[PDB]
Amino acid sequence: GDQRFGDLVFRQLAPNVWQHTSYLDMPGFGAVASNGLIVRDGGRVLVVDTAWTDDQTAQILNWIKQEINLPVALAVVTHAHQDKMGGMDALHAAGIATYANALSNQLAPQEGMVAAQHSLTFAANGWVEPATAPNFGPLKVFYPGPGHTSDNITVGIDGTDIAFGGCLIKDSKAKSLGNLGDADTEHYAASARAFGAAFPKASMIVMSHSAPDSRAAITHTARMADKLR
Ligand SMILES: O=c1cc(CP(=O)(O)O)c2cc3c(cc2o1)OCO3
Ligand SMILES: [Zn+2]
Ligand SMILES: [Zn+2]
Repeated sequence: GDQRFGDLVFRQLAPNVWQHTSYLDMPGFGAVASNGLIVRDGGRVLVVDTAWTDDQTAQILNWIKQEINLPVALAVVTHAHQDKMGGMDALHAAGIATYANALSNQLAPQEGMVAAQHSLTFAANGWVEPATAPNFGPLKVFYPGPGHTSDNITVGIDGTDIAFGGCLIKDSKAKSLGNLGDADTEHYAASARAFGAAFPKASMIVMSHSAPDSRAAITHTARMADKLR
């Protein structure tokens, strides 16, 4: 059940979880879809990733207003590329508290991104330091190691079977690992496996550029990344 809302697509994944999808014409690659998440936690809404642009991200907020009609308490963005952070200004214009890996905020200006307002830091084992992610409700934030980028982070949704790999994970039939321009090729495979081990009960793996898949997306992405070293 895809719902077309202007130029964006929304798909319900669970009673309190929806996937948002936006598109950007990349010259040389066609119109590239990017996915994020919208989660209702009681009387508030939590967002994972912006759309590619401010205008598209404002449209996500419009869809939330019409379809959920609860305040958006926070957004967390999963690395400093345009598909995930390109709409930061729209979140700030709306008064929404924003969070990203400290490293994503450090990298944002040179990537042409606007930094989030708050920085997440991570324990040695990858789990977010909880003091830096206050009021995250069911969102469980995990840094799996460098992969698609050095700053990529991932998010599980407690109380569901869903985990979000962002651009780290590709679907079980993907031919390649996509844009490796900022990737850590040596560590990618281990980081993909660490994501899987952090969320062992997640049977629905959501990712940036493909429809949700089974855990075969993780095993396949890791096996593909094995070839990178
Ligand atoms: O420089 C880039 C950056 C991105 C965004 P990201 O996905 O790496 O976060 C990008 C995305 C694409 C692509 C090429 C790309 O080139 O082709 C299919 O999707
Ligand atoms: Zn990226
Ligand atoms: Zn991507």
